[PDB]
Amino acid sequence: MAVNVYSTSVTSDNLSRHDMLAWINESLQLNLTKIEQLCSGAAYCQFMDMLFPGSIALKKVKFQAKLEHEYIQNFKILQAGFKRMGVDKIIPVDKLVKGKFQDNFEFVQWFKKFFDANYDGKDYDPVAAR
Repeated sequence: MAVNVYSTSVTSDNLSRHDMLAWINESLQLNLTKIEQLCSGAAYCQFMDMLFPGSIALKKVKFQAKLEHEYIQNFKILQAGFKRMGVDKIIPVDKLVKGKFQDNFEFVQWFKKFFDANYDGKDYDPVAAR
């Protein structure tokens, strides 16, 4: 079971958008230019596999999703991973999939704290995983 992160948890400082995109892009070998591109759910799905290999149905993830309904499919895969791992955060899927900056940036700030609380340092080939 995962370590949960709450608003009352003591965590590292929030990241700038620049540093947050650097973390995503460097860790997953991606080239996101905007935080709202996290609306597809695919990066979160991959980060869950990196934290807990086998927690996510990676073969079902649509890594090249461009339509809101596909984003929803990816987020349902993420939700199933959260449930498997005892993660009690409610993901605001309906909001995130709209692809707006503020909601997407709020969730990723939480997600990065969740990631930092659970990451074991393992090597991970995010390209080979896709």
